[PDB]
Amino acid sequence: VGSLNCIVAVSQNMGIGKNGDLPWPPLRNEFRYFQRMTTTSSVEGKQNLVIMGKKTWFSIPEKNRPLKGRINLVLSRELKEPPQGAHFLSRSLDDALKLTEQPELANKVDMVWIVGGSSVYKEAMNHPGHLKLFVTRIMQDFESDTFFPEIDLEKYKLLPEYPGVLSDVQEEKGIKYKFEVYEKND
Ligand SMILES: NC(=O)C1=CN([C@@H]2O[C@H](COP(=O)(O)OP(=O)(O)OC[C@H]3O[C@@H](n4cnc5c(N)ncnc54)[C@H](OP(=O)(O)O)[C@@H]3O)[C@@H](O)[C@H]2O)C=CC1
Ligand SMILES: Nc1nc(=O)c2nc(CNc3ccc(C(=O)N[C@@H](CCC(=O)O)C(=O)O)cc3)cnc2[nH]1
Repeated sequence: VGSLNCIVAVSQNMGIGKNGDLPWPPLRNEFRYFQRMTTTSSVEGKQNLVIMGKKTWFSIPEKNRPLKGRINLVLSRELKEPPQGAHFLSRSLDDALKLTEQPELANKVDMVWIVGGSSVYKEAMNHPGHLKLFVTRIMQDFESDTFFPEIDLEKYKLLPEYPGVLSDVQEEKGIKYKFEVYEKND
């Protein structure tokens, strides 16, 4: 795997979760952006892979699991087999990426997307080589119990724009937010 993508939405106080759900009310177009970015592949015969922690898996509504049109891989040190509805299970991020080149998946995966939680983001963001971070900045404070790790500008550049990503401030349900893309190459 020559590149990884992370995607996250974060409040001004760096919050990503509260009580097993999001800290803010549902933002429909923001969710549609997460869906569009994690699902879209123009490579015939392949699908994207989403990698997530166990708590993040159980935070997805049951009727929406597995995330449609994507190969769903959960990370856990405890489980014997993937949680019901998931496609694959790995004991670490390293193992997950290695699984993509075994026969079952060799001819099958396009882009890899890391979708949380905190521990999964931290490790991915230090992983060697090319990595993009798609960060939605929710422009308000929200009470939270789960937080996004700091972005090290020694390694990451904020890109001025990005094809297919809106540049202007967005608003839904009276809450302002903006889409950012960060990149590192080494
Ligand atoms: N705003 C946003 O963009 C997002 C928000 N969320 C929110 O964040 C919260 C969930 O995140 P969080 O609490 O961080 O939990 P995680 O999703 O990271 O899940 C924790 C569990 O996942 C497993 N796990 C995590 N990392 C690894 C690893 N490297 N190797 C093996 N297993 C691993 C472990 O399971 P085990 O104990 O079985 O070993 C661990 O106990 C929820 O509130 C959710 O709604 C989540 C993602 C993004
Ligand atoms: N940018 C961004 N926003 C998020 O809300 C977000 N959430 C998570 C973790 N939580 C979740 C919770 C629910 C679904 C979910 O049901 N997604 C469906 C439907 C999206 C929709 O309702 O339109 C999907 O098909 O992707 C995904 C991730 C990870 N990265 C994110 N990244």
